[PDB]
Amino acid sequence: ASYRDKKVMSIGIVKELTGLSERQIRYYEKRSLLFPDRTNTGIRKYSFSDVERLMDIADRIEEGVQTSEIRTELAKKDEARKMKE
Amino acid sequence: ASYRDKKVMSIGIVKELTGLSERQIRYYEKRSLLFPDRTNTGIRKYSFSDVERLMDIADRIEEGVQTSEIRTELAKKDEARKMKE
DNA sequence: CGTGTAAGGAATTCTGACACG
DNA sequence: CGTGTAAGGAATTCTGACACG
Repeated sequence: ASYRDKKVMSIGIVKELTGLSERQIRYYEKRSLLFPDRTNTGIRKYSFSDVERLMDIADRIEEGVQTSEIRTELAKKDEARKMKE
Repeated sequence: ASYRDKKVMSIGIVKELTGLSERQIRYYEKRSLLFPDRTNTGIRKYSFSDVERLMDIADRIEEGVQTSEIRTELAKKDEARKMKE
């Protein structure tokens, strides 16, 4: 849970965990699909929940959904999550 | 659980999480107190369980226990863990 | 014993560009 | 649209040494 949301992995490990390239991972963030934190030196840090978020994103893109559509879906899920709490 | 044991953090994040220097973290490993994995390029990777292991180590060292004594205690705990499973 | 620092080398990540389309 | 690559710069980690004790 806390382990799941703590931003502690750099992009290289995420790449290995998701099978996504750095290009893809940074692009999804650029498309406001996820929000990694940044060390004070500019290095992006991801949590396990981010990794899972990235895999769901990749799956949707596989089924032919544009990032914009994915952003809408993600927004609903995020809102929904705030409800179950 | 799986999140807890997956080796995914590099030493910089561990330092920030434990408050230990790189010197201390690498030394404890050298004293066979923990076993981080290594990327194929030589970079040590730690899991959340490692981070907690490191904090317990630091606490024992605080109470004046030598690394050798800590290694014995850790060995028992590891053996005990294999029992509760 | 345990931990601090200086020192160069290797590896990682960063951004913006060029490319295809 | 989404993703690949080349390109230099900044930041990270690595090991072994010197230091105190």
